[PDB]
Amino acid sequence: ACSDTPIAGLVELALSAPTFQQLMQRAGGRPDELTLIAPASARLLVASALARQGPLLVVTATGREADDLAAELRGVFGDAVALLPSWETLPHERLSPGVDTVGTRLMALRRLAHPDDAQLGPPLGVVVTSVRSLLQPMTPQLGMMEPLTLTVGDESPFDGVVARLVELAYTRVDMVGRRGEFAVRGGILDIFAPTAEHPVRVEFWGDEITEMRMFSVADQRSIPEIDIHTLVAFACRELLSEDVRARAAQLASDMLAKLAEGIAVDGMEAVLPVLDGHALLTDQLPDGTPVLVCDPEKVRTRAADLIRTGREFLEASWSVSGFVELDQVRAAAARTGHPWWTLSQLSDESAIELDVRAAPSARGHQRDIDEIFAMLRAHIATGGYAALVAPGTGTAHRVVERLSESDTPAGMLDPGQAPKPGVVGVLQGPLRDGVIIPGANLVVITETDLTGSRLAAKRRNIVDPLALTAGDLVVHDQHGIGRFVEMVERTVGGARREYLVLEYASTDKLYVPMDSLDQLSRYVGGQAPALSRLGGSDWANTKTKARRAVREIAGELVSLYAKRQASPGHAFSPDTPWQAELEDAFGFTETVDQLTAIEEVKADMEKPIPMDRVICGDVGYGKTEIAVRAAFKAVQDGKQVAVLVPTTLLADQHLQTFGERMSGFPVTIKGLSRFTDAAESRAVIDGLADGSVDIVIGTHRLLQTGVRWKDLGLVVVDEEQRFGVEHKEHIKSLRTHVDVLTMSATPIPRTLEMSLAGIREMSTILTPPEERYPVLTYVGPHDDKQIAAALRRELLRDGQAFYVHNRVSSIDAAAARVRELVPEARVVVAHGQMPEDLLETTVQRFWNREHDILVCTTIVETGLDISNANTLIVERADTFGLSQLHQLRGRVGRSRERGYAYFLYPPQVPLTETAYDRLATIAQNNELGAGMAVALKDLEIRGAGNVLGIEQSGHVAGVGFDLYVRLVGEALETYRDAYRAEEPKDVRIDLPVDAHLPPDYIASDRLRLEGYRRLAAASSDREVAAVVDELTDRYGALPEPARRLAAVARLRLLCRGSGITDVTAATVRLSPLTLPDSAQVRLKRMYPGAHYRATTATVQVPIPRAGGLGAPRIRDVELVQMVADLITALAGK
Repeated sequence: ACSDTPIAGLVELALSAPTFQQLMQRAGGRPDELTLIAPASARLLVASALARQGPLLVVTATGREADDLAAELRGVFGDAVALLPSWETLPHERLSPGVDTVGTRLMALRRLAHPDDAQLGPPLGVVVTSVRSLLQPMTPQLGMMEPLTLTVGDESPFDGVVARLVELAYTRVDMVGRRGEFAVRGGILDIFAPTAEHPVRVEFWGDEITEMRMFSVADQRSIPEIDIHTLVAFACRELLSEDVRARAAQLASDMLAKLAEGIAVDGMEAVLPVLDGHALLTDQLPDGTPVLVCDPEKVRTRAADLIRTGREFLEASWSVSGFVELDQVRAAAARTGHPWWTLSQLSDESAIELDVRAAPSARGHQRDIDEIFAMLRAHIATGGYAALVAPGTGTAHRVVERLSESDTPAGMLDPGQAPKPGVVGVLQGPLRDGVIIPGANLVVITETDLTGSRLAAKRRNIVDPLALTAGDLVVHDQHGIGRFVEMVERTVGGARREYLVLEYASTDKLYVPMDSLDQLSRYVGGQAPALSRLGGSDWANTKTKARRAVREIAGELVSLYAKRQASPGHAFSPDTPWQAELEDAFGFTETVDQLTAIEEVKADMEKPIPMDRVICGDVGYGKTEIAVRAAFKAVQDGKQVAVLVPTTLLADQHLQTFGERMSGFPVTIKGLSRFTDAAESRAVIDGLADGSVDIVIGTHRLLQTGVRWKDLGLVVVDEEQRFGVEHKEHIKSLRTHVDVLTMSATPIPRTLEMSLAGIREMSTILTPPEERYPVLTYVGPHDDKQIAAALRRELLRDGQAFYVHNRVSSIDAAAARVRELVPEARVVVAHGQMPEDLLETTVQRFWNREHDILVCTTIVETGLDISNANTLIVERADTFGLSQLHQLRGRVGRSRERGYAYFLYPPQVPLTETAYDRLATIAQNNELGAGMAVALKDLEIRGAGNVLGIEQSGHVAGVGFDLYVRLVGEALETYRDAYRAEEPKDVRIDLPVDAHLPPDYIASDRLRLEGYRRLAAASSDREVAAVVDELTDRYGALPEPARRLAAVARLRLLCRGSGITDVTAATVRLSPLTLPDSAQVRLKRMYPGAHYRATTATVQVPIPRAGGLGAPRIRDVELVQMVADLITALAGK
């Protein structure tokens, strides 16, 4: 059928087998009891047998066991089956669960009560969830809870719409950062529904909606690709009318107290039982629908585990139950008209055994696959039906190439059709493990049955709100270092003019206007105060003695461009036909903003010129995956590659990632780490020479002397910063003759990416925020239960955890202190003072699941990417700068597994409220906003710095980082334009005009400075008239006070384009721009009253009065276009 149900063709065939027919026949009368004993590898069509007959809810053991099944049902039943997301936090945990998890659940519950009302989607047929939602004492008023539907033609009032948003647990913010937020512009509304991949911008005209259009949180700009006209945004919590406020104060203290008030606080979810009506899920299911149960011996145990965690968390909350029993919840199934069906793979003669059996499973060794391809190569001979299922179309086509290579007929199938009678009609599908049904002579083998073991990047165009906290420190170009105090307004003459005040050392104040924000930036160099430059004539010396200092970095960085352009090299052939068969192992839809990272890195390879490209990203994987795509093209042209890493752990992480991905393609991928014994070295090195090792991945061992590649074609270096000094040069002597591919994690500002775009082509990738699942942050006193009670949670799903402790004198002692809390777990110490041999050993055990908890220091937590350690705990978070935390919890929640983060402070020693501003900031609007974003802007130190040369600590403290990397930029631009075979000064304008960003247009302060900056830095009207295209997209049509602000901006450009410094005034006078008698008299008829001086020009001009005798003045608008005309007339335009 429709391509969205690809696997339905294969399943409808298997279901035709009689073993399901009777199973469908027996489960056709809705028997109040049932018992089936079939292999667990076939949970999908067991439901797909009961599903279309009886619309049912299925229960999986874990959440992952629900998702893997929920896709196996969506692939056949399209969107008729919806996943019911299990929760994340325990009912009495102080962490509100994920907003997406809440809404995605609310969406499901309203589909139940209104399946025929397809206001959002088709009627639900099947539901999937773990037990943890089945035991949820849900307040039943959800399917009867109305969301806030909107439509373009609506008449909904402004202040009423927000009044329901704020009632639906929506957090007002400056700018929309995450799901569950919203902001109000002037008559324009920005909200973020939790069930959408993108937020929206519903535009109002009084009480009539003018427009609805999504927008990308990255740059907060809209997108025109998809136009929508209606929205549905369920609440973010499972509870807050005026009814419960009384039920809060009448009964942690501030929580219910603020709950009684209009102050919603985190952790409200722990007050659901107090605020009856324990309507279980069977009391929310539609009338007369059964419940399928998988692995009872698991869910039973799983039920107990969820139960004990409850009391384990309640008694943890008593530091200043949970789910109902399974049998009682079961007692309502046959009490509310709901059968109870059992599934199990354990042998049984009492129940109904199904004739379906398991399927083979090869792990890596192709020899076993020959014993599987032959099984395919024989069952089809007896007219048998068979088709290999795979997740990726590119891989599915490889199977056709791989089966025919093994002397076996094959062929890709149309999505939604059964396998052909005789051929292997390979079909893309999300099935996990193969299954064989003799009831139709049918055999299906998923690609996982060979791998045994089983998400893209994005480009950059972002914003920068000038968050300036009082007492901060900034660099002013023409003046020098400063100390920031406050943002002053001044209504002098009816017209506003906002300013910024800076404090100096001594002629002590300085109001920087809004036409000079491009000349300000933070200070990062000294990491400590320096001489606050006084307004005088010594700071300029510090500048002039710095421009000369950049020559070494000027000549060197521009030299590599000369050498690379001189030395030609192998231009790689275009994309091998095999390329678009590895790149499509995932059924996901590619993003035309992730392609541009490869086509950038590809075309650079495709030139005869070598490649000098750099990737600076935080994702860790999405850029790592880019390597395998490039390294695949290279060896396809017959040119072995080399991959460099600074940690032997990284050599193994990548090698497994490479091997798993490059499994099924003939490319040798041997590796060279420290723990690869020398008996394996001599096989690698020699294998490198004879052209057998197609791909080598190794530590600094690959740099030492006695190595040689047979015409190495591609070098990939990962996180150059960790590499040693003398190793950092042996790669500098390597970028000249081979297409190196540098990749780092230091975040680079958007200056370098364009400041040096001809020299070193750098690129910055970042996982788009609307696609990252945030980490549930907690901030509380240092309790020895809440830690341990949290530890066992992550430990339940066989995950690990980071327990950081900086002060190296206690970490050894504070290590065992953990074990007394959790002795059942495994803990290890790790820090920088550990020698080389011990550290990469202790860490390598960690990645191989020989341990459960890592007592690391702030360093080792960073630079360690673990696909399972989704739990962070931080003792004494009061001693940590705001930035490090953002790096710290970045390591948790990278994969699909949602991650937590526990920040702790001493028990009864009250922390400074300044530090309270720290730990509150990390709790509220974390990923971006006012506070934390100001930190990662200061992250330009390593970003702008360590990406090029290093921090010359003596030549920065006094100029600051931002001014350093900005200085070599034009210094390189001087060297760029130099070989071909001083810019004008600043202009000051003071006109009686209303040119300001009014607060009623831009409510916030920082969001107002960016527009002031983003417009005062534009270099051409094309750029000036461009920010307007952004402002109306974000805040609405420019009011007349702003149109003048745009007007004077162009007037500056025309003035600068004509050599003008001061245009001052009823006597409009301009700069010393001199005039010849040719035009010096041309002004007569043009403007009579004026006059001019040949030496000190200062062209004086009178103001025009319209009308007759009443003597007004020409309107503000009519003025600027006049001044923008006489300038054009003088020079001639």
